Amino acid sequence: MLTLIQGKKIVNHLRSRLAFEYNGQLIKILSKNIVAVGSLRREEKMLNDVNLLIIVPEKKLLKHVLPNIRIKGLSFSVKVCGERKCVLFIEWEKKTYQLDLFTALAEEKPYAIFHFTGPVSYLIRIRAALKKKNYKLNQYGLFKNQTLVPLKITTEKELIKELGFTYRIPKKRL
Amino acid sequence: MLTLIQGKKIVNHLRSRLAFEYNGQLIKILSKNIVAVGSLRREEKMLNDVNLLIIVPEKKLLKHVLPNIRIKGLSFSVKVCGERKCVLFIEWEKKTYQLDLFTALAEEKPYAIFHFTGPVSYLIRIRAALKKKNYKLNQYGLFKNQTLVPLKITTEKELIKELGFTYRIPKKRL
DNA sequence: TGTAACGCACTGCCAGCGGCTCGAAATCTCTCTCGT
DNA sequence: ACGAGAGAGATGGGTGCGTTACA
Repeated sequence: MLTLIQGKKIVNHLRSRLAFEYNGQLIKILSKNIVAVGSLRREEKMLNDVNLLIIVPEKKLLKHVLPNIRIKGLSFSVKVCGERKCVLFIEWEKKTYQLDLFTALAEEKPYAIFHFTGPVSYLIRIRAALKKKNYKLNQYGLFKNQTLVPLKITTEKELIKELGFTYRIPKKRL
Repeated sequence: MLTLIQGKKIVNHLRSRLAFEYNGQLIKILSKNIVAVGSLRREEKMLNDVNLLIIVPEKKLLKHVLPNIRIKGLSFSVKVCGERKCVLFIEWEKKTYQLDLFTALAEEKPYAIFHFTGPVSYLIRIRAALKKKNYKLNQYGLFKNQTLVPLKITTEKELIKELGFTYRIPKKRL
């Protein structure tokens, strides 16, 4: 278990210490393409895990980034790993804290943040509401029939207002 | 053999009693998606078999519907059975009668109905007409040089008229 | 005119490198448990 | 509401004939 302040710290320590192994090449992860999500982004007092979203530019990389992820100077086991979700246990200041990692591509970014910020109940209200208008929403995008609806948006705020919903900051989503 | 009357009785009996097994689930076939075809849709006095065209929504389901087909409370053996055609022998009022089932995916429905309605001598006239115009028509769609000619059509009638042919009632095709 | 189910011969190509079996080795689905 | 990872369960060589059978 953690506190908000500690989690923010850990998030700061990792922005600049991220890289994955690709054809024997250790490629850096720009902090520009790392977004914190989960109970942390919803400025909660007490945490459980830390969740970060990693943005991947090129489709072909997905198989390489999460399974072969590297962190400078930190001890970390691994519980499960896929291309899209990863669960690590790290040691920080001599203690064990769960860390969760996720992955989205450029045009998935707004949908991805909005999905992973949450919280659940808020997602559930939203997705149900658009289900009654024949849409499906997920972390990938908006879909009407099979075909994914292309939306002229770029930011999460932009996306929410496009989905015709009051925009609230993350710590007021229920 | 069967009287047309006995045939209508059977189809009607069957409409609300068709289901298949799919992952240990017994899935009800909607009478909405059960078309009667062959000699019975052509309203012949004397029938030899009973022909049922079943409409399957999701292509993935073809390998489950027909091979795991069940009929609530009616004896039947199975002569042959595959994904697309399946041949039964049922006990009805202490007599053995042959029942055929065929399948069609939603977007084939017009061609299928048209196909299975028959009769053969009619289809030949028709297919041979579209052949000399470099087409092939079959239960699955219309083709030109191995390429599916898409048509915005949704009924057997629309299809026939789109094909440029005088619509005849099923009982008047020869 | 146009297609399906099925049993089969002839291979082709892996588990088996000789067999055309049973059931290996690798790949699928589904089911479960998990996330937000 | 809508997806993921990881086991479990299940498949079991491709062709292409020829024959019977469907409208």
